[PDB]
Amino acid sequence: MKWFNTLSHNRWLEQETDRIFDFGKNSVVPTGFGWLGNKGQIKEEMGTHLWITARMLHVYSVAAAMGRPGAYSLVDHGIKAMNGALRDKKYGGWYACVNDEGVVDASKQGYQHFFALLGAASAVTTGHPEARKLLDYTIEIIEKYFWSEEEQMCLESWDEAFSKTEEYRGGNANMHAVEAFLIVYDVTHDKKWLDRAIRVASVIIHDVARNNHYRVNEHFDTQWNPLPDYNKDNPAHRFRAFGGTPGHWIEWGRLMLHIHAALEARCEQPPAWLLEDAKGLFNATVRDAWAPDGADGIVYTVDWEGKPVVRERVRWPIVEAMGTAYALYTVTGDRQYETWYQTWWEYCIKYLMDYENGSWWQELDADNKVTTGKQDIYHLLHCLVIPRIPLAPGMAPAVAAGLLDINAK
Amino acid sequence: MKWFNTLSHNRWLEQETDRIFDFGKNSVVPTGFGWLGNKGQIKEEMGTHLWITARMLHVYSVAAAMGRPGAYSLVDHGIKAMNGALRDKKYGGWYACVNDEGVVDASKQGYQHFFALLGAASAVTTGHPEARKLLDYTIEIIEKYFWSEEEQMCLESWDEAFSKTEEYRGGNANMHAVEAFLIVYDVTHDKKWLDRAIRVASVIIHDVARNNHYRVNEHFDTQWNPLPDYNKDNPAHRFRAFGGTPGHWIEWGRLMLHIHAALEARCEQPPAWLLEDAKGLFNATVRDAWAPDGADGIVYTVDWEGKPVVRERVRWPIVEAMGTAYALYTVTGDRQYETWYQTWWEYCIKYLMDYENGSWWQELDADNKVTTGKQDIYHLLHCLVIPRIPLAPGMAPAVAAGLLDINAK
Amino acid sequence: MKWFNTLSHNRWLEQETDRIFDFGKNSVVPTGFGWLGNKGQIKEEMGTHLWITARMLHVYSVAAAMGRPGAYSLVDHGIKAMNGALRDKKYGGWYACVNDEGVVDASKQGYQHFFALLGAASAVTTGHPEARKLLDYTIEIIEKYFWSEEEQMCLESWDEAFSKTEEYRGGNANMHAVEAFLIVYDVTHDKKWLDRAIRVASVIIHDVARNNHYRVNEHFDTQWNPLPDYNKDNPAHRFRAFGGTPGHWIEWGRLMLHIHAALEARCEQPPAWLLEDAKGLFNATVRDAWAPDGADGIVYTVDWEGKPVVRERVRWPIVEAMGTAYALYTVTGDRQYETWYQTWWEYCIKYLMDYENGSWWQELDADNKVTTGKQDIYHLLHCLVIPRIPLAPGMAPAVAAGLLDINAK
Amino acid sequence: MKWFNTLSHNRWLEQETDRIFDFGKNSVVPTGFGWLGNKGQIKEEMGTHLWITARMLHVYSVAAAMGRPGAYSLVDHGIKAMNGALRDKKYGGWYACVNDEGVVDASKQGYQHFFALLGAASAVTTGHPEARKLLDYTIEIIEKYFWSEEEQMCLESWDEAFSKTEEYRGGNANMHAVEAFLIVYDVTHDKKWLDRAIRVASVIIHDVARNNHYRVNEHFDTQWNPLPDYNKDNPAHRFRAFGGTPGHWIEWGRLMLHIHAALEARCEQPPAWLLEDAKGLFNATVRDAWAPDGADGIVYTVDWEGKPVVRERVRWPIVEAMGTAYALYTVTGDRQYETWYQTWWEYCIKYLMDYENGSWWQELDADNKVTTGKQDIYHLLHCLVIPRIPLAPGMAPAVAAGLLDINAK
Amino acid sequence: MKWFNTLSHNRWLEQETDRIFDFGKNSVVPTGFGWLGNKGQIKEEMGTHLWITARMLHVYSVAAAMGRPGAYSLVDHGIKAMNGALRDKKYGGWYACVNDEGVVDASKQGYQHFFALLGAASAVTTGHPEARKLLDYTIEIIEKYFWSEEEQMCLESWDEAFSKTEEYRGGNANMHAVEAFLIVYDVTHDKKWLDRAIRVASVIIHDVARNNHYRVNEHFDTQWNPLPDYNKDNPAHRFRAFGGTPGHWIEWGRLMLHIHAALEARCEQPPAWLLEDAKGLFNATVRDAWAPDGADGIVYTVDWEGKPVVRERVRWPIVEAMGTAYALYTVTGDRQYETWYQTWWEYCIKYLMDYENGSWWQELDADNKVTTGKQDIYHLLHCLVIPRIPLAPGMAPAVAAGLLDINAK
Repeated sequence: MKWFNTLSHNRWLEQETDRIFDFGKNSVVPTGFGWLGNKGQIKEEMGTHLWITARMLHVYSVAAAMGRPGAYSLVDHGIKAMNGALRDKKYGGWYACVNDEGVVDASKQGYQHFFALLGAASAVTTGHPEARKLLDYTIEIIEKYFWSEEEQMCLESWDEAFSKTEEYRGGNANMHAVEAFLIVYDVTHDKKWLDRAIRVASVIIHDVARNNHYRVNEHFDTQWNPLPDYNKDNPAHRFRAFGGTPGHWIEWGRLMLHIHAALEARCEQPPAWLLEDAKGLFNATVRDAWAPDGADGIVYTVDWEGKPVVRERVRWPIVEAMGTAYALYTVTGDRQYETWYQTWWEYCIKYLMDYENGSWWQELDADNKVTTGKQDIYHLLHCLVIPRIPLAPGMAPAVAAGLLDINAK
Repeated sequence: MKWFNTLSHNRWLEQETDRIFDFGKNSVVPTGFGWLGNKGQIKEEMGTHLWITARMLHVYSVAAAMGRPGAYSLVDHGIKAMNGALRDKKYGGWYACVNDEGVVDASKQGYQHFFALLGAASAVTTGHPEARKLLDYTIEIIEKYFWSEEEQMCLESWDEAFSKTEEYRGGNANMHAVEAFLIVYDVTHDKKWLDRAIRVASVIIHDVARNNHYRVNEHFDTQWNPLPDYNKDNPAHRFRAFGGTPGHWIEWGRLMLHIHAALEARCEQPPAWLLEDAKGLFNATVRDAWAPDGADGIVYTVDWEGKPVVRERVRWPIVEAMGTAYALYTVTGDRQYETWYQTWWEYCIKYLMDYENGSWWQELDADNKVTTGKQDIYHLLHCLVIPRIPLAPGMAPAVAAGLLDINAK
Repeated sequence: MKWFNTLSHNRWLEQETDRIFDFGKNSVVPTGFGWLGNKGQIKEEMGTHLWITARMLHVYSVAAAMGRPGAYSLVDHGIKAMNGALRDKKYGGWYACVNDEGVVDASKQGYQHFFALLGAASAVTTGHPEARKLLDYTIEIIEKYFWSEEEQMCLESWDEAFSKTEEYRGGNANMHAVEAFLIVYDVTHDKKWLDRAIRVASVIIHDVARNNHYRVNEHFDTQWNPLPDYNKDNPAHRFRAFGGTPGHWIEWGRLMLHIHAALEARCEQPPAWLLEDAKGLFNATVRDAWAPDGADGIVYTVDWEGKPVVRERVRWPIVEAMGTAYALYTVTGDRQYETWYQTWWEYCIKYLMDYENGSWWQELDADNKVTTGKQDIYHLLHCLVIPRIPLAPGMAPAVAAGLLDINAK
Repeated sequence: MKWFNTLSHNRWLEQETDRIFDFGKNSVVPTGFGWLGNKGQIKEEMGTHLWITARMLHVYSVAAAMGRPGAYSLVDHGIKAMNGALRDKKYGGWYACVNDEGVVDASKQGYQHFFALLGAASAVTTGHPEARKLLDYTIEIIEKYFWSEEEQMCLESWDEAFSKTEEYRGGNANMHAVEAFLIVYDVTHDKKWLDRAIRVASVIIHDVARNNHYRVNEHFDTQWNPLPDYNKDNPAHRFRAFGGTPGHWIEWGRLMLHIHAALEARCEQPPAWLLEDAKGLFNATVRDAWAPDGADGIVYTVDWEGKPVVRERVRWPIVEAMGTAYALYTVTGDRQYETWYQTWWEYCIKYLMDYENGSWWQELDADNKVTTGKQDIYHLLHCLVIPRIPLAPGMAPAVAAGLLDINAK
Repeated sequence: MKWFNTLSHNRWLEQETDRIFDFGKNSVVPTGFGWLGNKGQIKEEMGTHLWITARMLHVYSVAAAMGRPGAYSLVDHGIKAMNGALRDKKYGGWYACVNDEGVVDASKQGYQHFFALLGAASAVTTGHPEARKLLDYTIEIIEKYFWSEEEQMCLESWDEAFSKTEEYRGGNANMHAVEAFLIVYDVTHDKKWLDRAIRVASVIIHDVARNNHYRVNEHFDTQWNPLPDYNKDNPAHRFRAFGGTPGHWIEWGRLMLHIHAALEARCEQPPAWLLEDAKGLFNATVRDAWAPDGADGIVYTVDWEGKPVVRERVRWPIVEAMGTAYALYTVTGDRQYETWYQTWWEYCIKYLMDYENGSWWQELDADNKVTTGKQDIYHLLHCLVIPRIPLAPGMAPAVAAGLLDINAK
């Protein structure tokens, strides 16, 4: 079967993309974007998280570019939210969480700020009068507290008043910085942002993952020395879980291809290691996490031997795997990648998609049974929109440039 | 943010267009098309109006051209209805309104007869075997009692037996004559109809509106002298309301652009005043009618000072403003026209579109809150289909010639 | 074997079209366009014919629309000539022939005035600021001296002062009137021009030719009674040759299809006889004129039993046949017409095309051997340009409309 | 640098193709196609060769499908030639060579009969009424004398009377049989022709060449035992030269991909070795024959250690190399193949193309200097037309199915 | 009459482009590219100029991206030249002129070094392995001797040893710097190059020309004080001619739009003055230099009152006018820019194109008659290639990105 670049498949994707945009509409709250439950209803107690608000701003910037009435207004709501109670106008940056009664979590977290940077860069492709203003501010905050000058890497987090940064370095914060850097690069054509992106990846993927059977090490100390046994005493705990999470490996793979595509787009040969490492990460993910325990699906975490630790099938990992499959196919033409893409779509519609209550299920059993909400729709664009556009420039910029389906027939 | 000429946006417009065709299918009644309420149910006390019946015939001629099974049948039903109880087999033309018991209103109104002309001209593009026959007849009636020889303008109304014509001349009847003449021109290529169209436009818009800050004067006496104070002592009355109706100003602009496009299509440099006046009318509309009273939306009427009189936001004015925004953009390429188009679509999906009960709401108060049917869908094609085809030839002809999305990517 | 609607074949045609445009550029003389000899050199002795000048005006309006620089400058030269020496400043119309000295032939030829009409209408598609004026002026004298209001047919010729019209009616003058009318109709949309075309064809073809085995009777008396034995005394004499000339039969066919397309372009069902008779004329042409004397080629004239009279293979007859073959194919879809088109192209490049001295040969003996200049290129566009555009609107209008290769893949 | 699938490069190719089609038009003689010299003149002493006549039949079948007037005529001339003098009315098959005086060479050569098969199969795509007949007749002769049912391979040659077949087997005869089998299969869909191509390829390439460092072994004995030292005492002594000729290795590669594409075209996964070996043959060609003696170019002959024997640069070897580079690129997506294609195109216009005297030079010395006709143009289509069409169906079938430039933008 | 974005017109441009590419192929010499004469022969006495070699390297990078074999070989020759004789191995940079015996002119001219930067940057789009190397090296020399860090403008020239810069500042050097910066920026995305372009243009155009009736002031002293009376004593002297040079005015306009396009390509709204000033420079060009002395054409120099000084008609000024006309049309949509483009194309084919001896004439007298070689083809790509691609990225980059005819139908 041939799906990639076929107008028939892409139309199915767009139709699913609309069902997804619709689901996100209800997250709208005075202070930003709320946390949606299993039936698309707001879960008041969760409040307004910075990362969710940043992601929604990003998601609706893409919907606005696709010509959907109402999306721009959500982009506008997101920009107002990023200029409201979420912003710490005394110390700078944004609180991790707030609600209609005040600040819930005042910490300043890197990954959530890089998501703010992404939302800002994507919002800019809509042409919204305040977008460029939000991005400029975000860049200042990022270059002041999250992009280490001496380390040339991303910091993890700080206390509310930016008095002390956490003595830890993580891969997820750096990966999403890579992600946001790509779009910032697209809306400024200032190579500094792409340089940082490749720098971060060379350190975490090219120097460490590559020497670890492509199993990405997530935890590091202040000197950026790996801490492989981090949380080994409690491997089941999900926060900064022990070992590697295949979901991130495969994400890192697509992002490097985006970097790969950007260099070529400006007639600059990409270092061969971008594609080599993307291939290895995809391979590592399939090797250790795909249907390794007697059932299909991608497990959540694996140890340093490649053996599954957290066997739950969280939604985003397989969603990202499809995005990467598409990315590798686009670069290599190797049809094996499309086979995986399709194999995973089969899985997704059979166990994840929820037409009854809306959107997709968030987490499943090791037997793929729904487990005892659905606060994200951001990852879904990576398997719904990404396979419809080129790897360069980034998604929002690509859809805004009108590159949707340009390679399909 | 680009929407115009993008297949992604146009796919959205078509999906909305189908939801609209669906909504109107219930209007079907023995004698023609009924009056649909807020839930899409027929309000039988309203009976069968000539204007509504004529409009539906027009709408479904476009639906048939778009390849929707069933549309042709409604077209067939319309043609037969225009040949039945609605037609005055004794004096000629059509009764303004009828029902099962008989004639509800026997007056012969110009604007409604011109819609009859539009409906017939649009039916002709479906190829229906009785369409040409219906057009020829409508033309006889029009050239006999509604297009004045000595005036070279259109009459307003006559009593049932055509013994006495009303001693009044209105812009609305003449505006729809222009609208109708354009399509008649497209299906006969007899310049006479385009000559008449530009003629009434030079009189009502180029000569009077143009020197009245582009605020169109609607009421005139038998000598075509404007009656600016018509209904001044009752500014609120809807029928022949005092002052100007921005919704009509904006309509006249698009129609004049259709004329402009018609002249270019046949290698004839269009008189520059067509574009100039279209710009002025559009500008006058945003100037006085858009968000003038502390809230968004296009007010209904304004005085000769540009001050709002009737502040309710009726659905069709902003709908037409969008069609015109498309027309001006298409001719001038000025992106500002697109921004207005988007501003208005954002407003429409937020306060006008009714996904719950169907179609769009009909009227909102000055605060954009619904007030209390939905008897029309004809205006909606001007913001759903028009943005997908060139300005020449007319809508039905263009869709029938297969020009849908001809310029999109 | 497929050629029609194939980009590859069409590219070949365009490339040959350019070779043809080039050749004609050398005919430029102060008073208009000269008579090119067998090597593209001007034959001063021939002077400046009205028909040659008007044809070139038409030819370069097409080249101009094709984006070839210099073409518009020739169009300009043509409009100045039509306003200079060739134009009778005392009686109106144009002298049949002139030169740097004075008027060589002062008679007012009907067919040359219709070529004047065609030339002006084609010039109008270029947008030249003086073309619309020349057309308007040409229409006046045409409706004044060549389009008989009482006959509803075209006259043959007048003396210089327009005091006496010839007591003769010919098919050639009327056919070119139809050719010119189509285009005039395309740039004005005055129904009458098409009605007139329809009327002329219905008399000369549907009434006479049809009842004459589809062999067109060329000569008539003032009351349109056919003179079948006109010049029977000198069958060889070419000026108003005896019998019928297949070349004209096939042209008529294509012109009726252009009328056919015109009618459908405005959503009108064309009377059946147009296609019927087109097919009849094409069948007769191949039946009596193709390879009827031991060698390939289309003979010049035939007697009323279909037997060849003047056997020389002149250039324009087979050129036209190819054009009509395309027209019939476009309407019927019958692949046999394409086989003929291909059969005739092979004959042409083998016997008519002259890459050596330029352009195409003008005439060959019954053995297809060259004999004795090359004063025309107008006909060549009917096998070179026509096959790349739809039948409606006319050639010049259709190319200026951007329809070149619209149906080719 | 991107060339493949770009309309700009393909336009250059077509324009160069036409120059080649033109050069070959002069080879026409009463008995078929003659031998053209360094200036496109016929070298009558060479007579009418079977292989030359068949190739031209094949070539102009492609030109005819490309819409070039005159091509079909040559195709017709070719078919009549295959039914004329060249055909042995007594014993069947075709003489190796004839001229106006009689049979110059009455031997029945295999490779020449396979070119006959090819020429007929390509002719079939033009739809010439006599083409199918010639193909069936050619098939009978092939299955009766050249396709060994017991050997499941192709014979080399027979005496005029088909009494004794040469006790020798060669790679070239079998390669061209594979070439012709591809097209015969495309116009018959008789599975056996493709099964035979695969069979032949699996022996000569997968069984032999593969175990010989991918250097094709050309000479075999009656039982197919390789004769590596065949004519080793007669090195440069042309006609069955000693060692391997890279040009052929590279042709085998392309033909195997054609087989590969054919299998996929009917939803059948092709044997892995087809592609693997094609890559192997390409590698060996560049490894041994490309720029191996101090200058650029592909040497004609090499020994079993990869050392150049005959160092002259013949034209076709590098031309085929370009065709295979494209083939390998279309299948693998590896840009390295396009780079080679480009470096070879650079070599060609610099040393082989002869715009001065026409077409391309035939052979150059080891310093790339012209030596001393131009009897062929058939090979050229492999670097001029092949890069514009997919690998399946074959060339002629593909151009006739209208696939020219289908994958280019 | 429309030509812009029509495949037919663009095919005519490409075909003429090839004629120009061919003419320059003979300028090849050992040390680079030579001076071509009125017959395309090398004027060996002129030697090998840096600017010429730099331009050619740039021109063939474009031809190479267009799929023309041979082009890449010239790009390679160009790069080896920039690394050979022309390069001053002792002091760095490149001599203004050399020949096979040695250095003819050891001076280091600014505008020529900026052409070096251009050629190098365009060379990078081919992917030539040594192109990036050349660009980097060129950037070093530019940032060290020609881009004043202190002035934020470009220097004019230095002595062979880079020990003293000329106490003069000029517009031409800084303009070609802007031209080169656009492309360097396209193949690096180092914001500074576009910022420098903006900077340079804001000084020379927005501050000076804008306040000088949009007449560009060429000459400045060391502190950038305008020297409007420079060479006023000998107005006819060609070197640093007195007054303004319209040709340059119009080039500046186009370059500013390339900047406009770049800014938008990265979702950034460009300063309004870029387009405002482009319109201004274009208007002034037409106002003062087009047909101001009794004959059509663009004069070479004009004084501070707009009166013509040097009336000779040089080739490049009008060539750039056509290029800018296209640019303004692409951004404004104003059809009047297309009329000028067409008006200028008619002039060109009539008086400048030389089909007889090749390429175009270099200069004409005030009556448009040829005077007295043809050492350039670089300017011609601006009226032949530019109108076939968007304004961003630059020409070499855009063609290599495969955007040729992207907007044409």
